[PDB]
Amino acid sequence: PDREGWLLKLGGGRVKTWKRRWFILTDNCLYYFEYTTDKEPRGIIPLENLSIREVDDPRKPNCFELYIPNNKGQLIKACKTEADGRVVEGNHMVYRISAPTQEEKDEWIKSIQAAVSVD
Ligand SMILES: O=P(O)(O)O[C@@H]1[C@H](O)[C@H](O)[C@@H](OP(=O)(O)O)[C@H](OP(=O)(O)O)[C@H]1O
Repeated sequence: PDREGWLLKLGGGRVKTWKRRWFILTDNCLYYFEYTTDKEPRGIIPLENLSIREVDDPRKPNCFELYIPNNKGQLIKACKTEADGRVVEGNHMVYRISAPTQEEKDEWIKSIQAAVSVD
């Protein structure tokens, strides 16, 4: 992988809460898993056509967002796995993510910008 680590992700549904997932950036794609050894990703977020921005959040530190610029209301193309094994579409307009430190946030941002620009 180009980068891996624990990050908190905000949900995309009615009651949006933060969950800690193991994220792996590789192949112009951002994956996340429940455990570091899980063979299959719980979520797949292709980075094509996505941009990244810093954001401030009232509850969690060190945040950034993946989003579609000038978005006319479209969801980000992604997959997500439910409890029963079902592969479904992601429900997100944005992915808001929180890193443990400012240094980790900066390093994830540089890594993600390097992936999308050249692919
Ligand atoms: O129980 P709810 O209220 O429907 O909330 C969902 C629940 O927290 C899932 O665990 C989470 O998926 P992951 O385990 O894959 O992180 C999902 O994130 P999502 O909106 O990004 O799919 C939430 O929407």
